[PDB]
Amino acid sequence: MKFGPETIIHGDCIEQMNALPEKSVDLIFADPPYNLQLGGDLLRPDNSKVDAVDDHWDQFESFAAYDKFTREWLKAARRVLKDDGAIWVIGSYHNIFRVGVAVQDLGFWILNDIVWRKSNPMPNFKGTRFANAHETLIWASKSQNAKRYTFNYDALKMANDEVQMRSDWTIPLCTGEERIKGADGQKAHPTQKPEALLYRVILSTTKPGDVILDPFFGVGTTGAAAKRLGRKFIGIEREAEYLEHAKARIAKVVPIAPEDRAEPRVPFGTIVEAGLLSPGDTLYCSKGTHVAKVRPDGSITVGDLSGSIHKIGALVQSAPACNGWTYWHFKTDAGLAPIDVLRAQVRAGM
Amino acid sequence: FGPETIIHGDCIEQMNALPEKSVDLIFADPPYNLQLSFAAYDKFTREWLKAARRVLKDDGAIWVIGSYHNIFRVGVAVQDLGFWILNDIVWRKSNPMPNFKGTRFANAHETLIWASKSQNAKRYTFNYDALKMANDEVQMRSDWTIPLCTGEERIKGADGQKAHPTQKPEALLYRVILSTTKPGDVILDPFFGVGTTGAAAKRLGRKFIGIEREAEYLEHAKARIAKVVPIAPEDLDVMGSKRAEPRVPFGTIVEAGLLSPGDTLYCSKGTHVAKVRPDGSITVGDLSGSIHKIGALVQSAPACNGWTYWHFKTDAGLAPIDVLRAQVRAG
DNA sequence: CGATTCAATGAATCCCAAG
DNA sequence: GCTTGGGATTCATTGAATC
Ligand SMILES: Nc1ncnc2c1ncn2[C@@H]1O[C@H](C[C@@H](N)CC[C@H](N)C(=O)O)[C@@H](O)[C@H]1O
Ligand SMILES: Nc1ncnc2c1ncn2[C@@H]1O[C@H](C[C@@H](N)CC[C@H](N)C(=O)O)[C@@H](O)[C@H]1O
Repeated sequence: MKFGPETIIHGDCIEQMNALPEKSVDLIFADPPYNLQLGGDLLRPDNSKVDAVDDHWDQFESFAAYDKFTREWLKAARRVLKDDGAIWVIGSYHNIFRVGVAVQDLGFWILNDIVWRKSNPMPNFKGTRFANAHETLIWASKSQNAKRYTFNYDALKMANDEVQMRSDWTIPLCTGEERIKGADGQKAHPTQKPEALLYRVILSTTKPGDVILDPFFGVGTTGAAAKRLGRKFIGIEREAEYLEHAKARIAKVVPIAPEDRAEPRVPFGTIVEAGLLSPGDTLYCSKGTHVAKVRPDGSITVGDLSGSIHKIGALVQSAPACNGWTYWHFKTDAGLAPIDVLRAQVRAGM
Repeated sequence: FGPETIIHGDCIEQMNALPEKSVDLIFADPPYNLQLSFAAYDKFTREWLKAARRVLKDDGAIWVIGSYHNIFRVGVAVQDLGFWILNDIVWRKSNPMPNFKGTRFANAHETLIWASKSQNAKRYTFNYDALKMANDEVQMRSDWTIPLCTGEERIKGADGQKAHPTQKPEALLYRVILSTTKPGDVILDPFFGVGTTGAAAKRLGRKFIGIEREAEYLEHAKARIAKVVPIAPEDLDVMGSKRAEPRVPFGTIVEAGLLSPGDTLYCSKGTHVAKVRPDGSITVGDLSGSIHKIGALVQSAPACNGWTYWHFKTDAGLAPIDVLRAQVRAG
């Protein structure tokens, strides 16, 4: 009953949370199974198989079975949460809307939805959808009548900080050395979250010494980040082999003192989308002997051939490479000007 | 249907008046709160989505956009009513409004949901190659960076104030329409507002049907859409998918004369050789079949594209047989 | 050694036209 | 509607293998 700074519990999160005292934790971070509902095998363009999340703990018979599970552990989570505490839940489109409805139905007050913008997600291989390049976190206090939840706005110096105050966080996947390897040399856990995501949650909505509960502990990512930042934690996980890796990982964590951005692309298609050029407009060269027509997707046409400003600009000169930004010009009131001016105009607004 | 249709009234009553399976795409920006209780909003949400699904064609899709206040309500009703989510989209606002209150994170995004009408109707419009071109030749992702609707695009009312509190940017609808419709498709917007969907639809050569209950918003929408310069249809072409090129069976390459029975095909390294058959099959020793089944068998692969795998001898060296398919398509 | 080329992989609801 | 099989499809990053 008298826990230490690190507590790892083997069992089902509903049963184990119900055994904890009520109003006992300052923050809850939940990474529940998403119930991806995958049909079958997916192959990369080189015919190699994707190691998909097909584990038994992500299989649910239906939406209704997932909703009953969701409302059950959320109710147990709300019981052990302190009155001035908060909960974080993460998901993708497969589940985050069902989690969010259950969060609101149980009396939580959603303060923000936070987007985890993945810099290096697995792409869409067949060309059937947009690349699923993000996940969604929900940050909610225990009630809208709650006294005062924790939000370290003045401590983190977030006043007018254009990157900290944003509700979208650009963070890479958990790969490389941080990705814990199992006994077979492969990944130990299929859905391990990057520690950098947990750092932003912990440092913004907890104080040193606070108790963080993770009812889906996995390989102990919440615990490793809490211990490194001077927070106490309680982890619950059903799988014993994940807990073996979590215990060995956390024992190697050295607590630090917590007080201790790539260039974005500007596609030509964005300039046409913004209306700075219209589809059907004409692009000229420096002299005006070569012309191209703008298409709605940022491609351009010369004769019967179409393509990007760089491929077509290279074809119109019979040259290997070409920088279409400096080669193509658009008519203004003062004559021809390179489309690179419009690229700098959109770039300055980003 | 008509290129431009604007209807004054309630979206549930009006959508029920339309014929079934008549619209290709639905874009919905519902109000956050119901009347200017979650139970009331959930019933309203379930009613207009159910009415929208009936009007949608079997191969159509729906877009909804909201904030954290209501998007979970809408997302659950979308899934529950039989829609199948393809993506949720994050509109990252390039220039978000600053939040100096210091109590929450600054609202720098909104969420969109793109879903086909049902799960097993997997034929839906998605112009993958056009959007890849639009994203500098890397495939378009679920995170979109688009500025807020500001400047002269923000429709002003009398006395100079903003006319609509939740007017969406045209560039956002431009990417929606560019990606999930074709020229000629009809787009239904049951929450028209000041006509953002219509202005973008008219620009890209799409029909639209707008429904809005406030007459003051419809006067602004009509005047705004009238000033939209429509792009000529010959300028609405985008990059196409190779899945829609005229199929040239390999049996036609042999019957034409570009390859003869007895010719040998090679892999990239030249270690896998196959002989051409009269009917278009190829043989590797005792194995015989199509250029795709044999190409996969000779390298122990589940699948293979024989057009890029097999090569025929030319004056410059090994050239893929896809070169010969291009010659047939050139004529 | 450094520079250049391969190989691997990540929460994924991932084909579609012809008969 | 179903089945069949042609043939289309990948981004960022890490770390080893090769030159
Ligand atoms: N009912 C349950 N009680 C406890 N743990 C569960 C239960 N159901 C699923 N789990 C586990 O929850 C974990 C879900 C993971 N997404 C968590 C990974 C964790 N965030 C990490 O970074 O390592 C899986 O390891 C499941 O085994
Ligand atoms: N029941 C209803 N039927 C039709 N329109 C409604 C209804 N309820 C609210 N509306 C309107 O729907 C609009 C919701 C807006 N968010 C849409 C704005 C629109 N996307 C724009 O860019 O202008 C508001 O103008 C509402 O007045």
